[PDB]
Amino acid sequence: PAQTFLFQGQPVVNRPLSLKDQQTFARSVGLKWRKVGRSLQRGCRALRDPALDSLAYEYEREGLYEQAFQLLRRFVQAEGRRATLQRLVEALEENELTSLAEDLLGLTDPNGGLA
Ligand SMILES: *[C@@H]1O[C@H](CO)[C@@H](O)[C@H](O)[C@H]1NC(C)=O
Repeated sequence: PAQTFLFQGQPVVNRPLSLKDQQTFARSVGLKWRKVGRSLQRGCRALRDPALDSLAYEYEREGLYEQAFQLLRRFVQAEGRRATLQRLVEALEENELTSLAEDLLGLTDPNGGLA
């Protein structure tokens, strides 16, 4: 993976997903975890069908927060250090979650508008 990438025309540092990234994602995406998973399926064989249905079977009854957290756990389990901030941010941008992407990248003004 590259050490940097371009986001919104801005250079940002890449890294493996962090615990903080996973918590922030799980706190925010809700039902959109499935659409983000669909985006991640394209570059992650281990998330291809029926893996998202398996995740739902195992965790839907534990709630929306836990399902989203477990999506990223499976991504990291499969890809290791190649499960990067860049790949997650790209999936978020595709799925109309740019504010969340900015949060992960540290670009969000903490005292800005409510998202
Ligand atoms: C993914 O798409 C397939 C085909 O429509 C569907 O059967 C499956 O339940 C979907 N998995 C989800 C939405 O988690």
